[PDB]
Amino acid sequence: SQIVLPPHLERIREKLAENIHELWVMNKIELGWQYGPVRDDNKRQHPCLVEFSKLPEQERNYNLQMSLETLKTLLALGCHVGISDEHAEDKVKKMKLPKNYQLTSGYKPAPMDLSFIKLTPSQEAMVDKLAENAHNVWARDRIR
Ligand SMILES: Nc1ncnc2c1ncn2[C@@H]1O[C@H](COP(=O)(O)OP(=O)(O)OP(=O)(O)O)[C@@H](O)[C@H]1O
Repeated sequence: SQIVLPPHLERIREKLAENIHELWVMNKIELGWQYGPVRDDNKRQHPCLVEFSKLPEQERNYNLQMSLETLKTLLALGCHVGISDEHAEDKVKKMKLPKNYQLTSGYKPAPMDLSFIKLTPSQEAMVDKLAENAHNVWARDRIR
């Protein structure tokens, strides 16, 4: 909470929050899950697969806030803020997946394919630390 976002990282915060609900629904569709009227895992139907508005707005807001907390954790571990270029921010590419893996909504099936992006071990350990901190947050939630 003591960490405050710089305004530029803050545009990127809301924009990547939209990117995060996109990634969440895309993980949901990568799981090969089914969409239905009722929110039951046992009968294997959930209407939380298509877009953010189809979700409960409070659930989407909590998704946004946990993405915000995840990037605040990224800041807390002390990552130096870096940006490639302004074009890579104004215009992001839209990879197309086949129709089978195409989302029912109008969003791009994924931001861009994992082949061209190789993530360095410096941030690989960074993600591990994110994993421990998220596990600790869930654990204190269970303790509460
Ligand atoms: N799919 C979701 N992922 C994360 N948070 C969610 C999700 N759906 C609802 N929430 C929000 O999270 C809170 C409780 O749901 P949550 O998913 O955290 O619980 P859970 O999966 O039953 O497990 P735990 O209580 O251990 O977190 C509420 O504020 C709720 O609005």
